[PDB]
Amino acid sequence: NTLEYGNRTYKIINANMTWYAAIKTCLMHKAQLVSITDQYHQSFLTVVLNRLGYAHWIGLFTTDNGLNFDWSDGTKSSFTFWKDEESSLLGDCVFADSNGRWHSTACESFLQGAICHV
Ligand SMILES: *[C@@H]1O[C@H](CO)[C@@H](O)[C@H](O)[C@H]1NC(C)=O
Repeated sequence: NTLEYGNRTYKIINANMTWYAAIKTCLMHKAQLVSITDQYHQSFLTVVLNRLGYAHWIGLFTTDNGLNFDWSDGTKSSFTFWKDEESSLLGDCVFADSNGRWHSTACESFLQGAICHV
């Protein structure tokens, strides 16, 4: 499913995927697992997620036990949208819940969605 917002094209994937498989699946659709750099793009995706009702992988990850989180598509930005204190602490790869808020978890976990953008 393809959506437009701002000057951005989003693709919403519904498939059983680990975070690594979401990286792959987005690329197979000529896109990249999403980076979320401000409150406006976040609010657009919150509406999308709340209408779908289930968690989607996003392109944020850490290799230093959560000291630093980076976007897989290379974007540099200060914006964060964590659910709570604990959510930044629980794992290496990040998803957005059905209310748009971010959580970290094991990259080998399975979710049924990913958000990509071009
Ligand atoms: C997702 O794929 C994994 C790996 O094959 C499988 O073990 C798991 O049961 C699947 N989950 C769903 C909901 O299809």
